[PDB]
Amino acid sequence: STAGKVIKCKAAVLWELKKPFSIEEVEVAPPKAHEVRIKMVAVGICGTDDHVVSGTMVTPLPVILGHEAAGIVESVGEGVTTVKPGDKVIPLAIPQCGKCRICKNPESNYCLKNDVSNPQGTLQDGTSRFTCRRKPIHHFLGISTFSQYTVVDENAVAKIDAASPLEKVCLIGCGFSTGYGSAVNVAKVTPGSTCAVFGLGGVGLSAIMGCKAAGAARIIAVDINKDKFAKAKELGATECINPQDYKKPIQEVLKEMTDGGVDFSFEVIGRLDTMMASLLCCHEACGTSVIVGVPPDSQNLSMNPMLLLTGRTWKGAILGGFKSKECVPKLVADFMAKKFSLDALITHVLPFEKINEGFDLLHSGKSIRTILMF
Amino acid sequence: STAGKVIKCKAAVLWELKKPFSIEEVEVAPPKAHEVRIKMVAVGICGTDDHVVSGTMVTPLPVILGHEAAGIVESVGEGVTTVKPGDKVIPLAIPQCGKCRICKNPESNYCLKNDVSNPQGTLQDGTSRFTCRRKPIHHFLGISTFSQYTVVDENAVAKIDAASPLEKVCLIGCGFSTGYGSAVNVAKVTPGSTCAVFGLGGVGLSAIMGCKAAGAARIIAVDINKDKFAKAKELGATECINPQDYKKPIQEVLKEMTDGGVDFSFEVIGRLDTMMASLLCCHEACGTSVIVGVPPDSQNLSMNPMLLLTGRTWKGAILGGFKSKECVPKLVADFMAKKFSLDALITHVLPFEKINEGFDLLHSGKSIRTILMF
Ligand SMILES: NC(=O)c1ccc[n+]([C@@H]2O[C@H](COP(=O)([O-])OP(=O)(O)OC[C@H]3O[C@@H](n4cnc5c(N)ncnc54)[C@H](O)[C@@H]3O)[C@@H](O)[C@H]2O)c1
Ligand SMILES: NC(=O)c1ccc[n+]([C@@H]2O[C@H](COP(=O)([O-])OP(=O)(O)OC[C@H]3O[C@@H](n4cnc5c(N)ncnc54)[C@H](O)[C@@H]3O)[C@@H](O)[C@H]2O)c1
Ligand SMILES: [Zn+2]
Ligand SMILES: [Zn+2]
Ligand SMILES: [Zn+2]
Ligand SMILES: [Zn+2]
Repeated sequence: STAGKVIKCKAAVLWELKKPFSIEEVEVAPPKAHEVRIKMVAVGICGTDDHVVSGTMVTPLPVILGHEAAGIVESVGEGVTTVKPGDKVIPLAIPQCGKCRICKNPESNYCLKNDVSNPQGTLQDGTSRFTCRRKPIHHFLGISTFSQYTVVDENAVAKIDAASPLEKVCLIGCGFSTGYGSAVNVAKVTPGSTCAVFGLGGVGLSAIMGCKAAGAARIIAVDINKDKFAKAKELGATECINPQDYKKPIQEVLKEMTDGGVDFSFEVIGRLDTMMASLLCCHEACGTSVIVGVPPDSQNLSMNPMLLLTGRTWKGAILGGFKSKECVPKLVADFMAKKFSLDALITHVLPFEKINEGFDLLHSGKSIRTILMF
Repeated sequence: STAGKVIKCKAAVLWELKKPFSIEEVEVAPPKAHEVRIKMVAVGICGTDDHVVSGTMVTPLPVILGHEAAGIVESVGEGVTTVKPGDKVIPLAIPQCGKCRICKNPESNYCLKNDVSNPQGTLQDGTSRFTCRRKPIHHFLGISTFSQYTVVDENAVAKIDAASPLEKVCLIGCGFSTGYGSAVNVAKVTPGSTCAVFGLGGVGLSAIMGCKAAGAARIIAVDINKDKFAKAKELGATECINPQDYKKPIQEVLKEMTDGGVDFSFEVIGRLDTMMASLLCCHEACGTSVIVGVPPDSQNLSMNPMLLLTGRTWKGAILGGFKSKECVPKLVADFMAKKFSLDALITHVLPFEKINEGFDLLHSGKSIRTILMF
């Protein structure tokens, strides 16, 4: 008898920047018209959540983060039609209202209802459903999945296969889809081409997978943490190199081993230097570089337009260019059909309450993707 | 009678920066192995030529500029097979050696024998054929066409139709091709799309032509010089706007008149502010911005990677992505077949000796393209 009533559960709240998550008792208000309340089951730790912690990604505080999750619908608000109580769903970091210029554009996914452009830390109606210590807590990416119970908007949640292993498919909510899509959709890696992926975390590795599926001949993985090279090779990388083992700049290294540069480069870290390096390593006359990593807020790049005049294409994308609510269930369907494996990405599992340990694991470089089970 | 002997003629020499061309007598050495000596007939004044004069584009001085021309082959050096004495030809500012990684890549045109990346001011063998005041004069883009006679490398000259009107087709050597190609090949303007073209010079207007040819629904021409608007509209622009007539940034203006941005934006001026505004005016989620205009040397752009993260493609090209030796004769064939008209581009004609007047016309904005006849 929770429907229509305020739920009292636990969530990881971030009260201040650069501090540990505080597991506290919060209050989830029941879903409003066209909103959905979800009981979380599993949530992965993505670099993006870390960025907000470090103040790298600006978003209102206090807030409950988390965005790469999967759970069960507890209760539906007035007017919901796409999902109902008991449904296995994956909340979406980028929604699909289906009524905006972009949603109606078959080749784009950055819906206007997104809370990325101008982070408000609220649901689409401009209000919050969270309270903790008699104070309203903000939402994150409209979904806030670092909670046992979360109220999202109907267009920011996809109904998925009822037989879906929620502890694995949560990764399709952000990580896997982003990396894989970046290579398939965005870059459109062509068969026999040479690729370079900077960053071997969950998203980067997925990107190598995408490059492999796309039929790339050479897939060079780049990372300062050599302990990630094993997984890289496993997932499709033909060779892994470390920037620190070289005297010359990494881009000059990549150009040397590839006759002037790769056909496609990806930056899946979130740093300006590596974004410049990635762009610089693709051939000046035919290269395509894709920015996947999210850089620190307000830091700007300094670039010479001649880098593009010669013949390069520089582009970016969120969620790998997949229209969220529409493609997510399709990707889940593909997973259940043995199209791809997510096991390699998952290295650690921990109960939600040990959330801070998951972030420690990320900072140490021992983990790729850690799943928090509620 | 001139074959194998040094020819003495007149050329427009630039001895110093920010100074007038000095019409002096020069010595053109006969063509060496795989070289072609051409008697010029007509040459157009392109903004790139002006850039070198102002020191905005760095290249070795003293130098003989000119790169958008047409003439007749006077003689060929040992081993030439592609052209011969008496043939109408167009020298190529970007050669097509046909033996480099890029010449072999059917989708790229920036051949390695180009003298843009690391300007030497010499022919491909690293030497020069020009002497003036008993001093070695440098070449420009390997063709140096502001001279009655010039020696170029075989791979930097294309044989064209014998009936080709040289006083018009010279624009196909740089101006027209660059603008048209940017719209067709590079950007790949789609039918029913909305474009924005910054810069209504000969190159920008050709871009507009390309957009109309590609099937764009809306074509917004931007320029500070309103006297260009008539030609812009004549060539295909649906509307013309001047940045100076508004209070807010031109990109904010364009985004407002196009529901958030254009599908394709083109910068054909050569300034950092317009390159940033052009990128900004295309839709954040589906926009494609092409850099056509060459910015001042060493000046760097300051840009937030987030502008691409949302879903924008940024790219650039030289010669509109056309493989020079290959495509040039094809475009000439297209012209002879009435596929397109060049007349509109040509606003003034002057004899070679009055070269400085041409640059005066440019600086005043009364001219689009001025053709110097030898
Ligand atoms: N475009 C998107 O929609 C989208 C989606 C999800 C995540 N992201 C972003 O993608 C980026 C990567 O995410 P992640 O989840 O894979 O996180 P992650 O922290 O686990 O991976 C970072 C990886 O980069 C490596 N690395 C760090 N500095 C390096 C350097 N200087 N040179 C080479 N390698 C270095 C680290 O060792 C680690 O392997 C982050 O910025 C995240 O915010 C973007
Ligand atoms: N990529 C290439 O291969 C290639 C080839 C040829 C030329 N170009 C470059 O393209 C650019 C255009 O060449 P062009 O021959 O057509 O030059 P142009 O001087 O004839 O025209 C420049 C145009 O831009 C307009 N303009 C100048 N400042 C402006 C501003 N602040 N806002 C709006 N409009 C402004 C001028 O009024 C003029 O109409 C130059 O940089 C030239 O070097 C590039
Ligand atoms: Zn939408
Ligand atoms: Zn994420
Ligand atoms: Zn030019
Ligand atoms: Zn070549």
